[PDB]
Amino acid sequence: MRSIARRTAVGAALLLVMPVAVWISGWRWQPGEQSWLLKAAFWVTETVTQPWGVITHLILFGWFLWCLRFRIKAAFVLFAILAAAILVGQGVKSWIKDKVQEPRPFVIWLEKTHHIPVDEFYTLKRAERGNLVKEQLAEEKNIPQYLRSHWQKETGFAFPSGHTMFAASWALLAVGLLWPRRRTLTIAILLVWATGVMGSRLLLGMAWPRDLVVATLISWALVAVATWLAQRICGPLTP
Ligand SMILES: CC(C)=CCC/C(C)=C/CC/C(C)=C/COP(=O)(O)OP(=O)(O)O
Repeated sequence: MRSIARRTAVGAALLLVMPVAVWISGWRWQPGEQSWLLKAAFWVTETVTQPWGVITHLILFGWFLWCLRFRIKAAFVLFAILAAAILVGQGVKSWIKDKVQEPRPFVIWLEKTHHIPVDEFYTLKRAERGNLVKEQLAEEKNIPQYLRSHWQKETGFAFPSGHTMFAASWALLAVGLLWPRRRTLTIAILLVWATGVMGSRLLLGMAWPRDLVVATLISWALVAVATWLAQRICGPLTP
């Protein structure tokens, strides 16, 4: 267990760099940003937002099980563990957002520009908030249609970062399960991919580094258990 906590903590440290840096800078999101960088950021984000959220979890689990090389009986358990891992992560994210009631960077701008209180905006039904955001943004035209539609779709609170929990958890599961087999390429790729998603969430005016630094911390604490259980129940990572 001691190892799982250190291993994943090293990977957590590497992901934490990006939001800690974006935090210290005191960077504040602005609209109609670098068009080429926003399309690139959004597509990175598209690897994690549903339905592609399930596809990625599956593709990743498929590659994970393939590396770990478990039996049919163990494979089943490895899926149940990882599925639970990513599902507890998103379940934590919700029973926090609703309690902290933090607004999103696009919402603060959209409601400040339409001189509508952000607190009264969040008083509304998530359905009618999406109805409002579709109608208010249609007046902007400066914002691209891919992002404009993604905004209506999302709405809701910002603290902590859901995408950066899915993505951070998978890069952390890579250090927690594929580092004893020493599969560096996967660990490195998944770290960069998760970091890009964390980057993408700031770039599209959706989250604060506060959400990312806390979301990485939760993903770590959850993965450090999930990978421990996976070792005890499924079997050793190493033969
Ligand atoms: C197979 C399996 C169990 C898959 C799990 C996939 C899953 C539940 C993905 C979450 C995708 C999503 C729509 C998040 C919203 O995050 P957010 O807007 O609340 O957070 P953020 O924008 O601040 O990052």
